[PDB]
Amino acid sequence: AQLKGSKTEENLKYAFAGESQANRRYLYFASKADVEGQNDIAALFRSTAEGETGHAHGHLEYLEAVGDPATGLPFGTSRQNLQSAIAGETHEYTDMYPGMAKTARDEGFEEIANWFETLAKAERSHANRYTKALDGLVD
Amino acid sequence: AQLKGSKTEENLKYAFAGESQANRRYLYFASKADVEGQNDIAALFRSTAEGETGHAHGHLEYLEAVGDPATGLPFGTSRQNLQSAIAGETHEYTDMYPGMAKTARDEGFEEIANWFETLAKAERSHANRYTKALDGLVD
Ligand SMILES: [Fe+3]
Ligand SMILES: [Fe+3]
Ligand SMILES: [Fe+3]
Ligand SMILES: [Fe+3]
Repeated sequence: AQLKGSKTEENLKYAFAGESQANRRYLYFASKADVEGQNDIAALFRSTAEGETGHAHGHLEYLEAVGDPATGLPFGTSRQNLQSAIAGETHEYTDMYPGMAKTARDEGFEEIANWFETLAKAERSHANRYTKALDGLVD
Repeated sequence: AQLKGSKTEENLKYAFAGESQANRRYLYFASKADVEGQNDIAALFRSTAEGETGHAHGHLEYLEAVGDPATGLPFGTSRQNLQSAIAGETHEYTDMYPGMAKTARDEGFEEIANWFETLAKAERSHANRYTKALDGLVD
């Protein structure tokens, strides 16, 4: 059985997305506990978040055989990782965030539209900086 | 204009998932660069990952108006955050990971199936620990 094209590949991608979101959510929850003074709860959310990091890393290790869950491109070496990062960032600043900004404007969410435009600009900066790093990579 | 039910709500949920995965991916790429000896590349992946943390944070702040992207439940206070964490974890250990392990075993991925069962047990641990924290919460 080959993993590529299987239902298990799809489950690995979905589980990777869920573990990734769980780490971000739990760190957000930790910050809210911090401000409240619930320092024991904050520490618990932070420790659980590290568990989700280990889970996500494991899912990615299996995905190395089929490709980056964000781009479909190969990953592993620093050259491949930079190539995939550039591809994904380029999609985000040429397509994803500008399109979301337009929709938010159209629906009347002007501040959220401005947020999406800020992020389009930020991802363009990330893409350009990775491209410079790839140009200088000695491997 | 109300965010709930809009295309912009869906876009924020999708962007939150993507930024969360970008941080996890970039930290994975940094760990590969670490081992290779590409320390400048590793530092760049880690710095960019902190950018993605800021983006995911901001997406979550807008989603507070409509609910946790993983559960639909309200979030903000420690009591709300713990209830949402418990709900998400309970689904992972009762439904998601056991179902993924079965599909993996059927398709002949025995190691991946065992991985999914390890994570079902881990998420049950997380769920029970959050339940005990919520029972002791003094707010
Ligand atoms: Fe997990
Ligand atoms: Fe970026
Ligand atoms: Fe970002
Ligand atoms: Fe968990």
